[PDB]
Amino acid sequence: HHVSDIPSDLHYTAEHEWIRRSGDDTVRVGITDYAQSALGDVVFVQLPVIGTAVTAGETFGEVESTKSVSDLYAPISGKVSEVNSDLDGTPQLVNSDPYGAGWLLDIQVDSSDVAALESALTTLLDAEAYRGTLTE
Repeated sequence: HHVSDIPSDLHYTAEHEWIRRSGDDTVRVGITDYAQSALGDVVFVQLPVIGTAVTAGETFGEVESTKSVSDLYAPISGKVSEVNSDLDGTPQLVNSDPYGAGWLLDIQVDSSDVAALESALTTLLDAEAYRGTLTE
C-alpha cells in the first residue's frame, strides 16, 4: 500500500480536489493522488469551457477511468481561465502526475464578481485536514 501524496502547499476539498494558488486571482485545480489512484487510469476528463463562470461546489466536469466516473466540482467561485489541454491526448497525466502536468483547470477570481481568493481559500482544507478525511 502506497501512502498517497498530499502536498503541504495545496488546499483541498473533501471530494479530493486540490487547489493551488497560482496568482493573486488564480487557482489551479486538479485531483489528488488519492483520487487518481482510486479512480483508476484516466481515460477521459470532461472539463468546462474556458470563460465558464463557476460557483463553489458546482459540478463542472468529470474525470473518468474505464471503471469509474467522478464529478469534478468548482472548489471556488470564479471563471475557468485555463484547462489542461494535455489531458485530451494524455489523460493519464492525471494519474502519473496529479499535482503537476495532470492539473485540470484554473479558476480565476475577480474580487468584483466573486469572493476574493484570500476568503475563497477559507472554505478549503489544508493538507493535514485533507489527509484526515482519507481512508487509505
